[PDB]
Amino acid sequence: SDAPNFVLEDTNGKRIELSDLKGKGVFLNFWGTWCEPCKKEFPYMANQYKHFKSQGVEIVAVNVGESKIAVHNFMKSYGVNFPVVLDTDRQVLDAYDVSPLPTTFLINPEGKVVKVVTGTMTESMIHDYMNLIKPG
Repeated sequence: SDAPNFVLEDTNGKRIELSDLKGKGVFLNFWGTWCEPCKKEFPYMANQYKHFKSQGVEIVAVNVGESKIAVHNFMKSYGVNFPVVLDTDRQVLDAYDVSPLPTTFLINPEGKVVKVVTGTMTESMIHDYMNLIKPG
């Protein structure tokens, strides 16, 4: 299944579009600063990102609607080193049909959804999920 495309701005103002990432695996996260699991999981994605970014896996952590400042504070507190976008009007969330939070979509290099993950992820899981969608 094709991942609905979207265009959003990351927390530095940069226009990011899903289809611009064709060729890379995309670890697509929907999250909010009130999710306990993301407090645990963002450090793990950060640490796996050190390894996977040069393998051609990208993270896109879609924050569901919160203020630039609430997001910035969460990113500093949990050592985030990956791209975060702002779903300001929560329209990408509805395009993805998401509930609960977090939910992660594993999108392969050809732009298709290979796995939808809800519920808890260990760092070992995150590792595997990223190997599942890496180009090489």
